[PDB]
Amino acid sequence: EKLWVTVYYGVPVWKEATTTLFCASDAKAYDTEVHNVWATHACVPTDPNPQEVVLENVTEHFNMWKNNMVEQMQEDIISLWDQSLKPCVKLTPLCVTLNCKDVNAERGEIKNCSFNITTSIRDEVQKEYALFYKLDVVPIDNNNTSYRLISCDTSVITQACPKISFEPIPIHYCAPAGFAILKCNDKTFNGKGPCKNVSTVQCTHGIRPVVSTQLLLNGSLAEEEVVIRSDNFTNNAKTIIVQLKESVEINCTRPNNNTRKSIHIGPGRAFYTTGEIIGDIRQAHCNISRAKWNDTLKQIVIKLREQFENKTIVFNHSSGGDPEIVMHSFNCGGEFFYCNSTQLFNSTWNNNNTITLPCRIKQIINMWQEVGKAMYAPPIRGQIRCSSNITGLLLTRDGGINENGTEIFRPGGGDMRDNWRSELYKYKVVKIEPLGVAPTKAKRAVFLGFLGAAGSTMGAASMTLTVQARLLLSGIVQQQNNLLRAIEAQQRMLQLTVWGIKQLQARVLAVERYLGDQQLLGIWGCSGKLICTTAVPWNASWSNKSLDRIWNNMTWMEWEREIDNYTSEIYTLIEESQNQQEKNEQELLEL
Amino acid sequence: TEKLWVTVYYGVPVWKEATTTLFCASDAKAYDTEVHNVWATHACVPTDPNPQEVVLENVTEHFNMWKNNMVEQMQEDIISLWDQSLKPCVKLTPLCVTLNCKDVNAERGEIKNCSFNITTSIRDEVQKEYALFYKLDVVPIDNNNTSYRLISCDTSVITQACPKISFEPIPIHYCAPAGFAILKCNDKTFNGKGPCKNVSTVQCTHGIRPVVSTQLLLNGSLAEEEVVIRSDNFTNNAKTIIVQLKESVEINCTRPNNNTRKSIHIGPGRAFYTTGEIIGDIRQAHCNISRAKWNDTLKQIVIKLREQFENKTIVFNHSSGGDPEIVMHSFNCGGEFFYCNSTQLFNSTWNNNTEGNTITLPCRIKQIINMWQEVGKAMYAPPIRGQIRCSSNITGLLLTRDGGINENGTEIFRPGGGDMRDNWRSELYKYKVVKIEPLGVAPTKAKRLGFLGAAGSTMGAASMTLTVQARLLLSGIVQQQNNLLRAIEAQQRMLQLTVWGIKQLQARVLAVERYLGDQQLLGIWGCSGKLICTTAVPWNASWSNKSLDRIWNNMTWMEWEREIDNYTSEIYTLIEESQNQQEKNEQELL
Amino acid sequence: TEKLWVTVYYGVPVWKEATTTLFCASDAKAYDTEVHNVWATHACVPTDPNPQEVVLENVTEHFNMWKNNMVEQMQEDIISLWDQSLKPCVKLTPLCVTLNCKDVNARGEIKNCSFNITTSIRDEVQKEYALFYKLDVVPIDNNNTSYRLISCDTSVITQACPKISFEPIPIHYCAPAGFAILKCNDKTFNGKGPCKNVSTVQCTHGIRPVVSTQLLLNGSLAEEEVVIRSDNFTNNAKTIIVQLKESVEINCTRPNNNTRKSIHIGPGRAFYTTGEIIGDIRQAHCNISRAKWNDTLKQIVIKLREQFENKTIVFNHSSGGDPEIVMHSFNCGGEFFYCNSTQLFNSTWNNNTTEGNTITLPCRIKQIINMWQEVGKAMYAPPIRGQIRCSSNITGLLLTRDGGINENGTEIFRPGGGDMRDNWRSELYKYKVVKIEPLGVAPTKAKRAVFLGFLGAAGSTMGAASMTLTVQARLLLSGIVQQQNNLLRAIEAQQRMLQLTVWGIKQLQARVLAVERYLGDQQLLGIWGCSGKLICTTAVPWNASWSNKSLDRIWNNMTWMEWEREIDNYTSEIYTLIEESQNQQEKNEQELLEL
Ligand SMILES: *[C@@H]1O[C@H](CO)[C@@H](O[C@@H]2O[C@H](CO)[C@@H](O[C@@H]3O[C@H](CO[C@H]4O[C@H](CO)[C@@H](O)[C@H](O[C@H]5O[C@H](CO)[C@@H](O)[C@H](O)[C@@H]5O)[C@@H]4O)[C@@H](O)[C@H](O[C@H]4O[C@H](CO)[C@@H](O)[C@H](O)[C@@H]4O[C@H]4O[C@H](CO)[C@@H](O)[C@H](O)[C@@H]4O)[C@@H]3O)[C@H](O)[C@H]2NC(C)=O)[C@H](O)[C@H]1NC(C)=O
Ligand SMILES: *[C@@H]1O[C@H](CO)[C@@H](O[C@@H]2O[C@H](CO)[C@@H](O[C@@H]3O[C@H](CO[C@H]4O[C@H](CO)[C@@H](O)[C@H](O[C@H]5O[C@H](CO)[C@@H](O)[C@H](O)[C@@H]5O)[C@@H]4O)[C@@H](O)[C@H](O[C@H]4O[C@H](CO)[C@@H](O)[C@H](O)[C@@H]4O[C@H]4O[C@H](CO)[C@@H](O)[C@H](O)[C@@H]4O)[C@@H]3O)[C@H](O)[C@H]2NC(C)=O)[C@H](O)[C@H]1NC(C)=O
Ligand SMILES: *[C@@H]1O[C@H](CO)[C@@H](O[C@@H]2O[C@H](CO)[C@@H](O[C@@H]3O[C@H](CO)[C@@H](O)[C@H](O[C@H]4O[C@H](CO)[C@@H](O)[C@H](O)[C@@H]4O)[C@@H]3O)[C@H](O)[C@H]2NC(C)=O)[C@H](O)[C@H]1NC(C)=O
Ligand SMILES: *[C@@H]1O[C@H](CO)[C@@H](O[C@@H]2O[C@H](CO)[C@@H](O[C@@H]3O[C@H](CO)[C@@H](O)[C@H](O)[C@@H]3O)[C@H](O)[C@H]2NC(C)=O)[C@H](O)[C@H]1NC(C)=O
Ligand SMILES: *[C@@H]1O[C@H](CO)[C@@H](O)[C@H](O)[C@H]1NC(C)=O
Repeated sequence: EKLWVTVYYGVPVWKEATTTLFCASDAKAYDTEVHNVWATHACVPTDPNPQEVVLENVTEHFNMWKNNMVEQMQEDIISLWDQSLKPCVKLTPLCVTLNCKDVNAERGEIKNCSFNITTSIRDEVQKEYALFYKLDVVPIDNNNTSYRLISCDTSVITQACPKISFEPIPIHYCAPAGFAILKCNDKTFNGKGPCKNVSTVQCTHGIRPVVSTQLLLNGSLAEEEVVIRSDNFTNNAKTIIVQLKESVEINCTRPNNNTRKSIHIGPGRAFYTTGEIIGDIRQAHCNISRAKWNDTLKQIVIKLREQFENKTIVFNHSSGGDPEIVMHSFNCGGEFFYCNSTQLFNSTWNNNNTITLPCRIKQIINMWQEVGKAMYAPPIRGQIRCSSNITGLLLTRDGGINENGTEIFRPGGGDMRDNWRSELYKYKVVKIEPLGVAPTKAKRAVFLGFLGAAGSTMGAASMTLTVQARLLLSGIVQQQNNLLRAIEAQQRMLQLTVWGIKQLQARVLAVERYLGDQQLLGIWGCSGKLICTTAVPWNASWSNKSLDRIWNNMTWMEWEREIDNYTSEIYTLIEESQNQQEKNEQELLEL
Repeated sequence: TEKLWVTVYYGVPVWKEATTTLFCASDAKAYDTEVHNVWATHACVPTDPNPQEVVLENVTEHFNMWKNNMVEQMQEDIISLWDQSLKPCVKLTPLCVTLNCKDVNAERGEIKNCSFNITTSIRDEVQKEYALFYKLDVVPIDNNNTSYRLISCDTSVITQACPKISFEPIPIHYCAPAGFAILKCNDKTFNGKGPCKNVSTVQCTHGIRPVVSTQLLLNGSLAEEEVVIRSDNFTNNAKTIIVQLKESVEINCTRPNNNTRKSIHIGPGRAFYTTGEIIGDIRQAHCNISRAKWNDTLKQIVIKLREQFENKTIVFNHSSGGDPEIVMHSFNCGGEFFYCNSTQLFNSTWNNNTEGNTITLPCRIKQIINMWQEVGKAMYAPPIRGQIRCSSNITGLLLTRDGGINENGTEIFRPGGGDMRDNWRSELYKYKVVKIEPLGVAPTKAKRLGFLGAAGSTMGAASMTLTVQARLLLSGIVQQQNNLLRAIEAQQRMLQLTVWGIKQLQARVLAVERYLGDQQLLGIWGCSGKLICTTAVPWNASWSNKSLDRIWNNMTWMEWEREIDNYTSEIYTLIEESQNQQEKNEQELL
Repeated sequence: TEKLWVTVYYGVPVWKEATTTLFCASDAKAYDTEVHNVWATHACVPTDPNPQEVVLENVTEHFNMWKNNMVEQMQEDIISLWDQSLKPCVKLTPLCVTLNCKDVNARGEIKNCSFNITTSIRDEVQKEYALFYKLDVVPIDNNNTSYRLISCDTSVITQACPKISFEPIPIHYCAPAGFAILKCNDKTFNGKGPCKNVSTVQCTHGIRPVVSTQLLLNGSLAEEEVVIRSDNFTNNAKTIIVQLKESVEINCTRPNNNTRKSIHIGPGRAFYTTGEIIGDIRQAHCNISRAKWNDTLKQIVIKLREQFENKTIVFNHSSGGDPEIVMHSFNCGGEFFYCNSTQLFNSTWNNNTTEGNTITLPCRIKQIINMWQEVGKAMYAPPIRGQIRCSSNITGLLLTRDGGINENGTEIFRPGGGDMRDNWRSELYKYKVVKIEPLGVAPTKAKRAVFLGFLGAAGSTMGAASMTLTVQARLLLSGIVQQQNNLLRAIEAQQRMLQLTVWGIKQLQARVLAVERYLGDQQLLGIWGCSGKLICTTAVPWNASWSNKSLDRIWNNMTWMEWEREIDNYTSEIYTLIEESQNQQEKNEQELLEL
């Protein structure tokens, strides 16, 4: 009596579950045949216009220190770095200990090395030219006698092939199908709480995979009041991600003209060393307009003193250790950079223009968690400049307690992983099922978004939304990205690239759960009607979920998304009752 | 009308041989966070919940099961899965090095040092090492030139084994992609090819424990209540017959000495592991076995020898020389290989009238193996610190009939060695892959309980039971199929390994196209469920002319397509055109 | 007669030109399976013998020769097939060392050599007995008796795995379901023209995936006279080709007995060179009768006249360079040939404006070949012991223009070589690929026994083409398992080494592009609501602004291929505006259903 069971195929309630993302690009504005080691010649053309609807009443917590998109792309970029390294040739025989003298200049930085090597198998020997500097050469047995690479005693070094470019491209991570992506718009979300002003979106936004440490550049601005985030403070063994509103923009350059000379080793082997030099050489200085840097720190200390009992807070430079960890390591214009940040944190303040960062460049790049493999870049000819907006910092607080009640800050840096978190804090993946379970007691203006929040009604419009979200679940051209008819004719690409793993992965996923819904409904009730009541039977013998309809007319689908996790037996027993009700009727017309 | 009103039928135990590829199935019992230190398996990534299967006991039927398709798939899979491990593993780059080998205190021919005089790959320095070595690993000249070198150097390259990985088996379960079935013969008293009397079916296999075994069958499965040997060609002396055992035979083996481990640096990412040093006692590894049980057991087996095949005399000569592997008994346990001179087992001779202490065997260890069908593949193992004690159940013996003259001695059964192919044949001896076409056609005379159910009777309603079979296919949540809940999540992050999931996605993508491939005919015929889909076609008796009785109760439906469903294919087209010329007349004229 | 509802159609046999991944077919694997080594170079699925090819001699649209699709896509295929077989083979790396060579005497083509070789660990051989041809060495100096490998600047070091042979297998390309291959039963129109008699074909006829220079082997024939294929600025300067009307054939010789000596190199590697020669050597030579050459070559003049009025002709020899297209290039016997055509084109024809009836060819062979489109990696070819006799048919040649004015009333046709692309671009000329858009839109009709195949109603009778739609479904885009799953489950699963060849990854790509289409078309049929039927009518008045045509022109004699280009402009309109009008009655339908 009263049936108490309906599937309600039109219900927008989610499951907090990871999946595999879907990759995308926007190379339709560029189409450069140089392949841009991230972009790898144009993933898929982006959408012309994405859509969002604010979902005002949902207030879900998002621990951004538990987001799987952090770790999932963490393997992806390394693998993208791993793949595009692989075909290009490696410096295996070039590991010989070498003599090396400095250049005529400063302070004896640049060093011209000479060395024997049997490059070819044609038995070659010659004192070959090689130009370096003191950041890649370790000395052996004395400061002045012997010289060798700081790596290749242990690691593996490889010359990346010069054709591809180190220019980060604004991409879109995007979800394949069915399951979607959430967005936190209200400000001051420190990363451990709930958030408000929440909308959803299919592809994220223009994400830029930048890699430099000790600062954050070309990231977002969040043009409001300043906010700073960290997983923890009292656990002082954590780190602080700083975010900044005011777009500080810093220009940097290489102060000299350079050429490209190659060492022709053997088959397919043309080692590109530092060719030559014309002019004088500087330390590639960076000027900041310090009055902004004098300014914006005073913004920070106000929004930090409050979090630690209006108490003394100061800045000290970081300690010793590793060049990737304490030095401002930097990459723009393709070529890498190190910069001494001591002129920025010599600043201890407690409440009442031009600059020179003597910078360095770095060629061979080790891993960040291993000792195994190391990547090498060729020198780029001529001069180069780079100017970019800088937004947000990376800071830690030292754990030792002093006898003043003050806090020493030393700048964080040394991880790939949390660098991407700053672009991901607004976002959360969620898994979508249109499935539902809700008893019926009743008779037996457009929202594009995937939520309507008024779960007190099933039926005023809460049925009508996923009707429109079913229109997502089938799409060909410009609705669904993958089933776009033009690119499928275009895509005769091999799958051995990380693309062809990730590309069809989404497509085989998209089809199967589309059929997975389709089978599981079709054996149990066809979707010709959205509400499945052929007097499908009542459940109050073991459901017993004590409620009446008018309090279901004032509720959310909150308990409704946690009835049949305790009682999924109810879901299964309607299947056999579907099986039991059909096994008597059809064979009755048979015999 | 008694005119043949054709009608489709969805749900019928239609069989055919097929050659498909399968998924794995196991438990998180011995998981312990090793899908990488385990073996090739990756701990068998998907999950077997529960062997909820139902067998069938209706009919006897010919199957000739010794000619199957699982066996050669397993030959490709495991060797590939062996390749999967060693591909990130390093390569021994100095191979045919000088190796000044000697050892102090002359048991002789024991473990020796060999003193590398090598150059590293990075620098240009020449250095000296110590390295412990068995006798079975080197090849000298003249016994005093110290010309010992690694045996498989001139064959091919030799790798190390990425020493963090173990070597135990795990009982796995081959599960077919659904829409299929797996058949098995368990009516007792049965051997090899020919018919059986049991139509018992399963969805997944039992716990195959795939150890690559030598001469004896090692903790696989025991036989039935009676010792039986499987059916082969008893002529031709080249079928290498194998007999199972009713009882189990138990043997434990152990190296008495304990050993340490060193690490020798070679080059970039090349720290090579060898035996460090030995503590005190240097006794050889032996293997003891109660001969009184062994004296008993062979008495049983020669009874089944003479009576089933030539009852006169039998001489167990040992196998003669040749292969270093086929002669001795190369046992694996503890993640460790060792060979065994089993000559102290077959010095027996048997007759009928004149018939009716725990022997120990000296075994010995080799550090190098080789591919058996190929010269191109060779492997190491890391020396395991300390001591290893592990036992084993013996489950069967591999036999070879020889001889050209017999009046002196009628039977020469030398202990047969393996091919590596037959070890699966020892365990896949009763299985067969069967595709199902659930659709089928037969006349109607009206126009317009287990997993297979009755292979003999009529279908009152048992087709409907075949539908829940046919629609579990991509449930996604329902736990019998593969449950697709942890089964999705275990692979969706790590499909990038591409050794086992490439089966699984191909298992996926085959399952869906057999779904739609069965749907497309249903979609075109407009049946779309309803399980019977009556039409109105008067069909000629050009094919079958029998009365309404015997077509309908006296005969079955597996035989039905064999007996007169012949050069048809056009019967499909006849019901195809009928519906279109119906609906066009129904819609744009009526 | 003015209800004028639109009607959905599924299976109107239309097509558009597209690009698609390919899919093999070779049922000769079931015929002969000698070894799995040519099959390692050429692994393929077996299909149904006796397919159904249906002739539709009404539609005669233009066939884009010289811009055709498949010439591109298979070209990059075969390089990867050659790359796939080469990668696990060894790389003869340290043999770039200089080679002290002496002359074997009993010309001076073949030469014995000796050099230093460092092995695996430690052994040094003084005089390795290495035997070499003339045309694989370079003098470091002219008076120097030391010689070096020619292309050893780059990766010459690859040598083939010697258990593998190199013999062509009749292969057939297939597109997956939803697609079709076309073929021109019109008798030898031109290069680039619309031809009348055409047909459908699922998978093409036998192809020998071979390579040749100024020559074509085992191709097709002309049922008519000799025909040619060309284009516009070919008449300015670009290579044209030759298709002879009937096959002439040569039988081309071997030297003698050969011996396959192995040379130890290192750990997992062993180089193979010619050990020993039994007897004295005759050069390899081909036999061909000049009378067969004489009779056909005047027909070439008849064709050069059927083009350039009746002007006379001179065949000077090809060029003064390019050692790869100055001679011939065969692969039979697992061996690469070169034959000087100097003795062949001592020809010039009559001004119409006999000794030794058979002719021999002084020929040579090289052990080392090299790719051309990129300077780089190169293959060594192993010696073949025994006898290397060979014979094949000649069916075609390739020719240049030689633009210019010298005598002002003559022309030179020095024979054309070419790239690798032309050899297929020759014999793929009848063939082109289309897709199917089986969804159809045409307005309603006012009124409320012979076999055809794939496109059997698409030729003509377009109102009557509305009958029999499902033959355009059942096997054509339905029946995914037709040759994609039917007979391949064993043998192309039986030992595919490393499980991912170039064919299977296409085949993986093949099966999904079927169902992505098939679900995706069903997706729209999901959205369109009229699903579970074949045709259906919605409730929207077709405005005459789309087509003010009289209804008899539609349902009797106007082609669906030009019907669609008339509706083409308003396609994105109807697709949107009718499903929302469907959604307009649907949002009232739940208002009728729920409320
Ligand atoms: C964070 O984001 C910021 C913001 O995007 C990045 O900073 C940008 O970095 C990009 C590249 O990294 C800069 O674009 C490059 O600028 C080069 C310098 O151009 C200036 O000088 C030239 C000559 O004096 C002027 O003509 C330029 O004026 C033009 O560009 C400006 C800026 O858009 C326009 O406003 C003007 O109207 C002009 O259109 C600039 O004043 C520039 O050389 C370079 O262009 C070459 O490279 C591109 C591909 O990169 C080629 O397609 C193109 O053909 C050029 O190639 C020629 O020159 C090179 C030079 O070596 C030769 O090698 C070639 O052979 C060929 O001759 C490109 O436009 C951009 O200016 C800069 N902007 C700012 C505000 O910083 C940061 O890099 C980024 N960092 C991180 C960590 O994310
Ligand atoms: C255009 O198309 C046509 C057809 O469409 C092509 O014609 C083909 O041309 C090739 C090349 O000539 C032929 O294949 C090769 O033939 C070689 C000659 O074989 C004959 O001589 C040898 C030596 O005396 C005999 O042994 C042969 O007889 C044996 O084989 C035939 C046929 O199988 C049987 O009937 C006999 O009973 C014998 O069994 C012939 O008389 C031949 O040497 C060569 O063969 C080997 O390679 C395969 C693996 O690839 C081995 O399995 C096989 O056993 C042979 O291997 C031996 O020889 C090699 C040589 O080095 C050694 O390395 C091995 O270790 C082993 O000792 C191959 O068969 C082909 O027959 C012919 N087909 C037709 C229909 O004419 C044109 O080539 C083609 N042209 C172009 C440009 O594409
Ligand atoms: C141009 O298209 C037309 C169709 O529009 C096409 O016509 C077909 O031509 C062939 C060849 O003349 C005909 O086929 C013959 O049919 C008879 C039976 O009626 C068979 O006996 C013949 O078989 C013999 O000859 C075959 C070789 O042609 C042998 O293979 C065979 O073993 C037998 O010896 C043969 O099949 C066919 O009937 C006509 N079709 C019609 C409609 O008339 C013509 O082929 C097309 N031309 C091009 C170049 O494709
Ligand atoms: C190929 O296409 C042609 C035309 O595209 C088809 O021929 C046409 O067939 C129709 C139907 O048979 C003919 O209409 C009838 O013609 C007869 C003869 O005059 C007449 O008596 C009838 O009253 C009716 O009008 C039509 O005339 C004819 N036209 C032409 C140009 O042939 C042909 O059937 C198609 N065949 C194949 C194999 O594709
Ligand atoms: C310039 O370099 C040369 C050669 O190394 C050296 O002898 C000389 O002292 C240098 N001079 C200056 C001004 O640095």
